Amino acid sequence: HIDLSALNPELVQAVQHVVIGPSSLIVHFNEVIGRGHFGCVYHGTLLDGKKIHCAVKSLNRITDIGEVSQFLTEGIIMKDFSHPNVLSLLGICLRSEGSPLVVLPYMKHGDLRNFIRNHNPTVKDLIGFGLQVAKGMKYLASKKFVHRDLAARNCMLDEKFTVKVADFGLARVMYDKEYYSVAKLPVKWMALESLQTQKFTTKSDVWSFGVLLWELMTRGAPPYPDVNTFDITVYLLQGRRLLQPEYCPDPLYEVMLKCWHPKAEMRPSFSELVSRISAIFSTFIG
Ligand SMILES: COc1cc2c(Oc3ccc(NC(=O)C4(C(=O)Nc5ccc(F)cc5)CC4)cc3F)ccnc2cc1OCCCN1CCOCC1
Repeated sequence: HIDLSALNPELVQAVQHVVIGPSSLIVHFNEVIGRGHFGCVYHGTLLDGKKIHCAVKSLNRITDIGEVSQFLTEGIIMKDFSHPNVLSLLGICLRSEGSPLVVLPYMKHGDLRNFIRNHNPTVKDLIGFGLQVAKGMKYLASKKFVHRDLAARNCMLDEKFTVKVADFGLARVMYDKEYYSVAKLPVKWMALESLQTQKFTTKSDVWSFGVLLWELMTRGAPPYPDVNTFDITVYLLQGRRLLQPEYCPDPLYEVMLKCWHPKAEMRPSFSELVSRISAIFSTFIG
């Protein structure tokens, strides 16, 4: 029962250009994919009559203008992302009654963190996943887009094992709650300057990317498990970094240390990371 007239008109216009008519979408409400504090994800079918399997993102409540606007804004930020390693938007379904729905292509293997924690990807496969993230990030950084929450939990994996960089945003699943701490920030993925200023850049996405490579090489271990969330800045400032994983090649560990350079301006670009990781990947048989 949303009132579009009370929302930002430029936002509503943007939503209308990617609109999905309520009749083209079948939402299977009994087929829940995920549940969170602010939103839920269901299986869906989008209709030449060809059926497209999709994921349908909804808000739990439609009473707050700020939450509704943020929800639509999240969907709109995605509309022009067109890259094999970035999650795309199928459209937004505005209904007469209930939450607007953000429609995403269905990702067979779910999120990358759950995938690597579950299958037996080789070390080359895991490095390949990192290279795919770096390509998706090289594309976003070229559009001057700052992610702010790069982590394996925000990367999706389709049926061809193609990694799609994404952000659950308001559809954040309840199991992910421990990784965010008081605004709720993903402190164990954040760069030192961002922990101190709460300001984000492509260079702070690079720090997060190094943490994501560590997640990959450990097959989804939680980073800094013995550090209290509010003490991470003190821990890092003692002169510490995540340790080299057993199956992490030395050149890949060196790349991680470069991603965590204390000076943001000295961290490698995503363009350099794609180049460096392509080379390391190529050394493995498969
Ligand atoms: C939780 O499980 C799943 C969630 C899925 C899904 O969820 C979302 C992901 C991202 C967004 N993002 C968004 O809503 C937004 C976004 O992504 N923006 C954005 C931001 C930055 C960027 F670079 C790109 C995109 C906020 C708009 C929204 C979603 F609803 C979308 C598609 N397929 C999914 C499949 C899932 O499991 C499949 C079943 C897996 N099983 C296999 C067998 O056993 C294991 C489990």
